[PDB]
Amino acid sequence: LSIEEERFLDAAEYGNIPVVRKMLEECHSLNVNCVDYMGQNALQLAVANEHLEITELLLKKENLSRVGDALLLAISKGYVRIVEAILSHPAFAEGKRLDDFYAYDEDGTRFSHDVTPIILAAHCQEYEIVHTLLRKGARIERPHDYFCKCNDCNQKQKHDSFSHSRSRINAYKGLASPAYLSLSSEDPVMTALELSNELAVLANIEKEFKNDYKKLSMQCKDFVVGLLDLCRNTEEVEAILNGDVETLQSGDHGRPNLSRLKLAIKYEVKKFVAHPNCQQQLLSIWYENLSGLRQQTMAVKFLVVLAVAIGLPFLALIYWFAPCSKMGKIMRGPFMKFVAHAASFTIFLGLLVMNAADRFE
Amino acid sequence: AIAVVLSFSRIAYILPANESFGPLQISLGRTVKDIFKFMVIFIMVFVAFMIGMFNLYSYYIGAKQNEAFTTVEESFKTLFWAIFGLSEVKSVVINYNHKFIENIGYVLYGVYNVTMVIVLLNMLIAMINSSFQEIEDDADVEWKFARAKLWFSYFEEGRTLPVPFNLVPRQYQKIMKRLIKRYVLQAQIDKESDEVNEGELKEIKQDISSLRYELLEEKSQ
Amino acid sequence: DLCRNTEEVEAILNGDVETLQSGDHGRPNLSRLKLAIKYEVKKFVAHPNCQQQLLSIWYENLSGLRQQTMAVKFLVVLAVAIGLPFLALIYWFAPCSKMGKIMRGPFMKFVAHAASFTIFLGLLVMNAADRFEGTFRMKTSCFSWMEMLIISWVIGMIWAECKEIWTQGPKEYLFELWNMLDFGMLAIFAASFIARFMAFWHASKAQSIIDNVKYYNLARIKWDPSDPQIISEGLYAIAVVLSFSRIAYILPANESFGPLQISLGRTVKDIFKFMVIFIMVFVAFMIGMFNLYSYYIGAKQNEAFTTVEESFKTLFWAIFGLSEVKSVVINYNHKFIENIGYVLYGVYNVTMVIVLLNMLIAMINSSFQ
Amino acid sequence: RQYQKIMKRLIKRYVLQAQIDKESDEVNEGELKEIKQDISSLRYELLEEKSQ
Ligand SMILES: CC(C)CCC[C@@H](C)[C@H]1CC[C@H]2[C@@H]3CC=C4C[C@@H](OC(=O)CCC(=O)O)CC[C@]4(C)[C@H]3CC[C@]12C
Ligand SMILES: CC(C)CCC[C@@H](C)[C@H]1CC[C@H]2[C@@H]3CC=C4C[C@@H](OC(=O)CCC(=O)O)CC[C@]4(C)[C@H]3CC[C@]12C
Ligand SMILES: CC(C)CCC[C@@H](C)[C@H]1CC[C@H]2[C@@H]3CC=C4C[C@@H](OC(=O)CCC(=O)O)CC[C@]4(C)[C@H]3CC[C@]12C
Ligand SMILES: CC(C)CCC[C@@H](C)[C@H]1CC[C@H]2[C@@H]3CC=C4C[C@@H](OC(=O)CCC(=O)O)CC[C@]4(C)[C@H]3CC[C@]12C
Ligand SMILES: CC(C)CCC[C@@H](C)[C@H]1CC[C@H]2[C@@H]3CC=C4C[C@@H](OC(=O)CCC(=O)O)CC[C@]4(C)[C@H]3CC[C@]12C
Ligand SMILES: C[C@@H]1C[C@H](C)CN(C(=O)c2csc(Nc3ccc4c(c3)OCO4)n2)C1
Ligand SMILES: C[C@@H]1C[C@H](C)CN(C(=O)c2csc(Nc3ccc4c(c3)OCO4)n2)C1
Ligand SMILES: [Ca+2]
Ligand SMILES: [Ca+2]
Ligand SMILES: [Ca+2]
Ligand SMILES: [Ca+2]
Ligand SMILES: [Zn+2]
Repeated sequence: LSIEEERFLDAAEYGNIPVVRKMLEECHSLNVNCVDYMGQNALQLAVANEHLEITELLLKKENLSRVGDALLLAISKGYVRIVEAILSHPAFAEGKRLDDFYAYDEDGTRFSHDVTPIILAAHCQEYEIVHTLLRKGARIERPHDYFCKCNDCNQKQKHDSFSHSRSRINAYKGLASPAYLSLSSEDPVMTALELSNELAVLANIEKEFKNDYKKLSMQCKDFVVGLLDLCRNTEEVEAILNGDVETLQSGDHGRPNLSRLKLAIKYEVKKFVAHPNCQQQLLSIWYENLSGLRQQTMAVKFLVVLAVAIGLPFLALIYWFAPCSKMGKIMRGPFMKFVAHAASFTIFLGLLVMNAADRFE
Repeated sequence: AIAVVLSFSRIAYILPANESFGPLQISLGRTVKDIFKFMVIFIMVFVAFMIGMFNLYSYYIGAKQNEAFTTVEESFKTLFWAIFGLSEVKSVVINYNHKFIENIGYVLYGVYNVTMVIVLLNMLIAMINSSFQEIEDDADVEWKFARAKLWFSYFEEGRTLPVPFNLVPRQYQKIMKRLIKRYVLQAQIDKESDEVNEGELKEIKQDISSLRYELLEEKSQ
Repeated sequence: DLCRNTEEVEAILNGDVETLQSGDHGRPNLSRLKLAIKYEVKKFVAHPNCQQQLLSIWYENLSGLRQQTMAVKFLVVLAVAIGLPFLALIYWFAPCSKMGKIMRGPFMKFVAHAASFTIFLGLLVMNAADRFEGTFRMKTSCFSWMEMLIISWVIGMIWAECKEIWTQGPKEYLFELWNMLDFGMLAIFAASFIARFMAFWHASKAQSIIDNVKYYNLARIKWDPSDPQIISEGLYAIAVVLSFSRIAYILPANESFGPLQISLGRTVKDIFKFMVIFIMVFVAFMIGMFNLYSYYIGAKQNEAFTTVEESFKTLFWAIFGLSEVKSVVINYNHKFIENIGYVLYGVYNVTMVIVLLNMLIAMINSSFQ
Repeated sequence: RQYQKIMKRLIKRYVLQAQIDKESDEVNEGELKEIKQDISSLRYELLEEKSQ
């Protein structure tokens, strides 16, 4: 293997900085792009074993191949310092972000050909790298609808029809990553809910990729739930659960504009609503005027239901004559409405029972 | 009578509100889909045996001691009540001398009972247990969501009267920035809360290797 | 799992497309998939990469039919059942056509066979149309048009099986549950038809003669116990039961009830393993009870434990609770044997209903996990 | 030929993925010890060089 080249690769792989530096300075005939038994050159080995000084020394060398693959490998393994060092290479002067540039050998690429550095960083959930790439304008392309009929999508479908679905699912996996959701959009909760809804919709259409799309929607739901979990005071809780209280008008005289909660229920998040932070607000809304009735026992509430069943005609009579009153405002409470409907159903069942009073015995 | 039965069936609407019987009702309800899925095959086997027994005993309308397998309706009724053990064995005996058809009916009825009471019912029990395991895995959260839906059904300002008497007539941007920063920090900590794996440890071994090479080179000079 | 584009997927699933010739006008030479199925890999085929190719092969010309709902496919099956004679007529006259090429698709073949089976089941149901609501041997023995259609269907099924056993070989064709049950059902159907034909032959000879003729004019109340008509009716009933048992062949295709059927079927082996011991204990108690009550043939209130057949029947129906307790009482003064029988019957019930059945339930749960 | 190229590519990819999945295993006592002995040998070498 041209024992000089084998020694150079051996030094590069195991961080022998002085030997690789002396060879880069004094050889003048060493093949820099020579590969080992696995087709990995010095740069790929140095990136793989996380050697920063060797990486910088090789980057200063020109005509160095496998630089895009080196960046991709560094991103996939974290290595934030190495990623930043590679990004300073002239090939990435804000122009190569998001062919044959990312190939790791003569034939093929290390990852899927559609996986750009931003998509790979989102997949691996490297917050520093995702933030860096976003600052450099890297964006995931938000693939088109499943039934899109445009020329580009049609050509992609008729060409391979299997790389197309894989590219679509990779783009969605990048979009649905918590890191990209948190660092990309200005309204991460709303965007996460919308993306979860879209992925849930697409889960039914594609039978083969049903598990993957459901998993991505679950990731979006997990992001929303975790974002809710970190709230500490009622202001943050309202911001997460309700949204922008300035642009959104008040739901009622004292309601917190539950529009986003309705949207979350419609999207079957199932855990952004069941969270205790949402549970306390929902309970507070449930008992608007019955502040002291919350601490009563179950028997007390059963007695209240029976009393409402007894006095339902009186409540109906006083509702029309007095719209606003000490009792009238209480009756408008959601819990009082539920109790009234339940008591009405109890009265109906009692009427059904007593309709056959002539033959009980 | 049927409407009274359905009205009392409607009583389960408000039971999710109670904490004592809400999650229990949700857990029982999540099994009904699997029960229906099994009942499809149950009805298939039922139709099989019903048509077989009806074709066997169609001619002996008067020879039979009872009218169990004379008509399609009677065969359906007899095989349905055989599930609960309310159908006797005398529904196979024939007053005529022919023991061939009587023993064929005995064998078919025994096979039906073995398939239904022993095999199918036990497999239904196993299916219900297997479903109820994963149902219990997430019972609390599902009950919470159901109760939230029940609350949101009443949060609207539209209906106030019951069924009787019904007939008559910026800062937000700051908070989001703060919460996103907090989430980034917490996600990084939770990632740090993962177990070390071979690759991670190797990256450290290569550090020491490069450090050794640098130090030995400096010592040589 | 590592394949990314369709070229790699074909290379892994099919092999060398150059050395291997094309399977058909557009088939990917599924020889390696056949080898993988024969070797019971069970996961190289169930992988989504293989699943997408198999689905694409499944719908060759029905590109738009994949996105239809289950109700739409059921309607398609019903329409194919209605139009099967038209499809058969157009297959011979036009080998290649817009509809003819569609009919050659594997999914269309499966739908056609399923619809044919639905037609056969409907014929079986409607063969007894004379007594759905409720209810001279020459008239009885003659065949009807429905009977002739059923006979033709049975002959077609038998010939199809014969073709399969010829194209697979004795051993290959045999070791298969569907093949084993389809042979039994067809044999019983053929036996019923042969018995009916023998009865018709005797009736035809009696009518040709126009003593030896008085017997064939007797009513059903005075028929011979070994009459071919009775045997034919019993065999026909059992064959109908087996034909409806055959309906589970196409249920694996459905996603709703496929995995459920497979899961239930995987328990049958353990059920049989337990039933062996169940039958052992059953034989134990049956022989004990038969030896106990053999002598009191007339003293007993009923004939429950008088003979081996009666003891077997009583103990079998005791499993489902359909056997009473009066089968132990004896009209004689001897309470020793009566109480011995009471104790033995109680021990049998405790062993079967309580112990063995609950242990069977536990075994089924452990397997189903 | 084309099939040989595809097989070579897929085998290389499988080797890389298998190595990564092996790296995805938990560190165990033996593995960590091999690292401790590195530091030990490095310390001996450095102290010897300091002594000279
Ligand atoms: C009283 C007995 C003899 C007959 C009962 C028949 C009905 C009158 C029962 C059946 C179901 C009962 C209802 C089911 C449960 C509830 C929820 C309960 O509210 C709670 O569970 C407390 C927690 C909360 O309100 O948030 C109020 C009573 C109510 C409507 C019950 C009222 C009485 C009902 C209608
Ligand atoms: C699993 C399947 C596909 C195998 C085929 C099953 C049949 C060939 C078996 C099953 C039940 C058997 C029947 C059950 C018991 C009897 C009782 C027996 O009736 C008599 O005693 C004859 C009348 C007389 O006593 O004179 C006649 C044989 C017969 C019908 C048997 C004939 C053979 C049958 C139909
Ligand atoms: C896969 C298929 C093609 C197998 C077919 C097998 C049949 C050709 C054989 C097997 C069992 C035979 C049957 C066994 C029993 C009878 C009962 C027999 O009727 C009687 O018992 C009358 C006796 C009497 O009158 O005394 C009529 C012939 C038949 C149908 C036999 C006809 C020929 C059968 C159907
Ligand atoms: C209609 C009811 C009242 C009586 C039903 C009796 C038969 C006519 C049923 C019983 C089982 C049914 C079959 C079982 C399931 C299927 C598979 C089904 O195909 C699918 O599951 C869709 C997915 C796919 O085809 O790949 C097509 C209908 C079919 C043959 C069904 C056709 C109608 C069958 C034969
Ligand atoms: C676990 C095994 C190996 C232990 C042995 C069991 C037998 C020795 C036991 C079990 C049931 C017992 C029998 C059950 C009850 C009775 C009823 C009893 O009948 C009478 O009342 C006598 C008649 C009269 O009243 O004058 C006679 C004893 C006897 C047969 C018992 C005798 C002793 C038996 C056979
Ligand atoms: C999944 C569970 C299954 C059970 C039905 C109990 N389940 C309740 O929660 C429940 C409590 S009272 C009631 N009402 C009712 C009355 C008559 C009924 C009926 C329901 O179904 C058929 O006939 N249902 C749900
Ligand atoms: C493992 C499961 C056990 C059950 C039998 C249901 N199983 C089906 O999947 C099924 C649906 S219809 C049908 N046909 C049928 C009819 C009469 C039958 C019989 C089978 O076995 C004995 O008598 N079998 C398989
Ligand atoms: Ca780790
Ligand atoms: Ca390093
Ligand atoms: Ca076959
Ligand atoms: Ca390890
Ligand atoms: Zn497009």
